[PDB]
Amino acid sequence: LKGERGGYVGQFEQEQRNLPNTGKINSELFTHNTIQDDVQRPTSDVGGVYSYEAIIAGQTFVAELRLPDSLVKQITSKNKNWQAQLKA
RNA sequence: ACUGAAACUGUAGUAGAACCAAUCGGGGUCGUCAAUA
Repeated sequence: LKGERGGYVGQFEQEQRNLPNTGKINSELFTHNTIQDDVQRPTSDVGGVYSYEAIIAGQTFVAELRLPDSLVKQITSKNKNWQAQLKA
């Protein structure tokens, strides 16, 4: 055998009878340059080219904000529709 | 127990060189056609 080393597994109940669904995150490499302004082309003095891997568009992620009841009281006493402010 | 910032995938480079839209041809000239009685 070899160990599993990454990716994300979905939900799994004590009698799932199936392997859990596996989510994969699509990522792409983007490549950029810096232009040395007097020669108007990349040069070693400006570092030339650099790359970023990025999580591409269209991916959907779930976070959770956890708050104690005392803060949720505090918020709700000031805005009853406060979870609507979390749309951004 | 707190998102790094900032950075043009740009710079130089003639889709071009060679290649016949061409070769041959008198604006010419004679007997055919029909089948019977």
